[PDB]
Amino acid sequence: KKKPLTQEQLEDARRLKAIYEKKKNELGLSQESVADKMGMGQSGSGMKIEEGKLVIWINGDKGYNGLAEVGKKFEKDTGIKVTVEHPDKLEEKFPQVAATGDGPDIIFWAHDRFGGYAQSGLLAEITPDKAFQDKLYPFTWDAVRYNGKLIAYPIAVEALSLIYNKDLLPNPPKTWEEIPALDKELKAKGKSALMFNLQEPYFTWPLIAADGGYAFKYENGKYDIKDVGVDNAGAKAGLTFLVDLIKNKHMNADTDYSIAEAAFNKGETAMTINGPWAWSNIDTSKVNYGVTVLPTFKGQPSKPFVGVLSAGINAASPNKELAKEFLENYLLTDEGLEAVNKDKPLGAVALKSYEEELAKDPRIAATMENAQKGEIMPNIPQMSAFWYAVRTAVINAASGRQTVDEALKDAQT
Ligand SMILES: OC[C@H]1O[C@H](O[C@H]2[C@H](O)[C@@H](O)[C@@H](O)O[C@@H]2CO)[C@H](O)[C@@H](O)[C@@H]1O
Repeated sequence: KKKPLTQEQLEDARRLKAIYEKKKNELGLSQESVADKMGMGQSGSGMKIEEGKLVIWINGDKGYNGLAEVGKKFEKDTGIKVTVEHPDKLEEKFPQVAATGDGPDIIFWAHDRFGGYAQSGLLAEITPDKAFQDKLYPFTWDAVRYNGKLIAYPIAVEALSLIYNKDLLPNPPKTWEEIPALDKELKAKGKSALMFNLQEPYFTWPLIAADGGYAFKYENGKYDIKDVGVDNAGAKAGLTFLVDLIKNKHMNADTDYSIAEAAFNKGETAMTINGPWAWSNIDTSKVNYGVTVLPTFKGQPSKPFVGVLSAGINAASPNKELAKEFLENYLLTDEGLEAVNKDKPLGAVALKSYEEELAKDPRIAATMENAQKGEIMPNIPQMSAFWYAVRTAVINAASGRQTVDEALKDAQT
C-alpha cells in the first residue's frame, strides 16, 4: 500500500498507459485483447468436452436410434450417459469444432475422411488388443490405419448397389448402355427407368471409375498424390454417359437424395442406386424390391468407392477409456450391431461373428459383390479435396454449365 512514489512518477505511468490505450482504441480493439488477435494464448482451457459422459455424432442416414439404444444399455450397466446426435454436414462440422478442442467424444463416418482428421491431430490413436482385433476382418483394420496407427474402430463395409422394383422391372438391366431404351419403354407406362442422387459424387463414382477413372494411383503400398485419374479417357467416358442420359431426358440434373428416394419408394421410377441404410424406408414402402450388382459400363463392372463406416475418438476427449469400453464391449458385439442394424441396415459388418449371420441375406451378398468390384477408399488427407473437386465436376457437367472436358480438366490438379 504505502509506496515511496511521487505524483510525477504516477503521471509518467499514466501517460504510458494512455499512449497504449489510444493505440488500442485506434486499432478498434476497445472491446478485445491485443494478444488474442495475435493468436497468442490457448484455445481453450482443455475442458470444453464434458468429463464422465459420451457424446456421439453419426450421420442422419444411419441407425442413430439403434445406436442410442446401445447407449442406453451402456448407461444402465455403467451409469455413463450416452447422447447421440446427427448434425447436418457432420463431416465439415467435426473438424471445425474439434480443432478448438470441442465436439463429440466419438465421431462416426466412412474411413476416407479420417486420415485428414488424424493429420490435423483431431483423432486419438485407438488401443484394441490383438484378441479384440482378431474379431474384425483384417481389411477393415487396414482402412482405419493411418501412417501405421489405428485411428478408428471399423463398423461396417458400405457399397452402393442397384436397387430395383421387381413389379415394374422383373428383369433389371446388366449394362448402363441398356438404360436409355429401358427408360423409353417405362415412359410409355408413365414410369422412368432410373433415379439416383446426382448431387453427391459418391453415387456417380462407380460409373466414372468403370472404364478407367481413378482418384489416386496406388503403387508399392503408397498413394501417389501426383497421379490423379479424374480426367482420363475412362473418367470422361463415364461422365459423358451420365451427361448423355440427362441430355436425352432420361434423368434430371437436379435429382438429389430425397427426390430419388421419394420417387423410387412411391413406385414412380424402376431403379435407384443407394446403400444399405436406404433399405429400411423401402421396406416401409409398398415396393417389392431387389438389390443387385450394378450395371456394367463398356463391358466392365461399375466400381463403387467402398466406405468403411468407422468410429473415431476425439483427441480432445477426456473420456477415451469410456469410449473404448463402449465401442469394443457394447457396440462391436452381435447385440450392439443388431440394434443399429434393425434401425437402418449397416450392410456388411466388420465384426466376423455378426457378418456370418447377415451374409445369408441376398441384399448383403449383392452389397459385397459390388464392394469387391470396387475399391476401398484412400484415407489420405487429400480425400476431402478430391471429393469437392469431383462433386463440382459432376454437377457442372450434368447441368450443362460446363462441358465434360472442361469440368474434369478443372477437377484435375
Ligand atoms: O459424395 C462424396 C462423399 O462420399 C462418401 O460419403 C457417403 C458415405 O460414405 C455414406 O456413408 C453415405 O452416408 O453417403 C455419403 C454420400 O452422400 C464419402 O464417405 C464422403 O467423405 C464424401 O464426401
